[PDB]
Amino acid sequence: MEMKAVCVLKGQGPVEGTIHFVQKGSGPVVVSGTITGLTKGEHGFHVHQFGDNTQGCTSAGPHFNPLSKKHGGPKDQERHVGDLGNVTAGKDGVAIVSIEDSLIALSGDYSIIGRTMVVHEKRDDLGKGDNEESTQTGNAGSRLACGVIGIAQ
Amino acid sequence: MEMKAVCVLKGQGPVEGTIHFVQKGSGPVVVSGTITGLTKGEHGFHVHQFGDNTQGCTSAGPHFNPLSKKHGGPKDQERHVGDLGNVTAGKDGVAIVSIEDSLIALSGDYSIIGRTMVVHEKRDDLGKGDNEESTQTGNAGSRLACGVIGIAQ
Ligand SMILES: [Cu+2]
Ligand SMILES: [Cu+2]
Ligand SMILES: [Zn+2]
Ligand SMILES: [Zn+2]
Repeated sequence: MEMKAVCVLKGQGPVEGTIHFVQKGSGPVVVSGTITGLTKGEHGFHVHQFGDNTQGCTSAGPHFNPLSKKHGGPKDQERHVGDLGNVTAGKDGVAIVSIEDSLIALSGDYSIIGRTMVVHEKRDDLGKGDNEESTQTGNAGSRLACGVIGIAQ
Repeated sequence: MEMKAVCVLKGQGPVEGTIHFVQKGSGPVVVSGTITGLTKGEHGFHVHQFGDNTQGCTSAGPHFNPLSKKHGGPKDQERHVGDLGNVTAGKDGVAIVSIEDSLIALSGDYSIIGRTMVVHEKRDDLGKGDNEESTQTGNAGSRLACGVIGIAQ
């Protein structure tokens, strides 16, 4: 019934964090946790396809996209399953993560278990930037920290 | 039909490694990769229940054991699903991992995706030691390095 997961974000720089996930049956996934070391403002935050840290965050591949859609914000019909929009860091570099999402899951075809969470250098423009890169990544830029999403007690 | 997984092992000390997994249909899981920084000799090697690195390797919990059995070697009827026996390092501290196992899986109820691989301080006694500890851990001792098992391309 109740499924839990966890993700420790690490990178080459100062950004680090711990993300928690909970899903009750086929309900929304509730995403919580804290990221530190960020620049003030909005940072893209997505599930990427592969739980592969062999080349740091690069080997996580693109956004998780089992329905073969273009990039959007989490409220858009046209989005990747992994598209969880932006987290916001305050003056102190701390982002408090508080997201509910209906497309990701912790079981079945939409499961993010064994995939990667990434937090980016720049704001995700939610697919509205009017260049091709917007339709793939939201122009969120480099991957500051990432972690493989694991099963939690 | 074909599933691939990967696991990057890290710890507090010098031990590191990369583990690859492949499962074609309901063939066995073929486990490969390299572990470095080990003392010469045998080191226990298991799937632990939780993909939780919030407290290093400690938070991975016990050996993955959905059938509530006693610890064993991979050839024993009585084993944990996660029991993959020992890997061996020579004088260079390098273990070349080469294992085939039919109880672990990369999908379904016995999936190890999102769980943790651990490499240990000591030899796994394969549950043959005459004490309670053998029946839980194989007397494999401390957890030198671990990582969350992720979905690979
Ligand atoms: Cu991303
Ligand atoms: Cu172990
Ligand atoms: Zn996207
Ligand atoms: Zn065991």
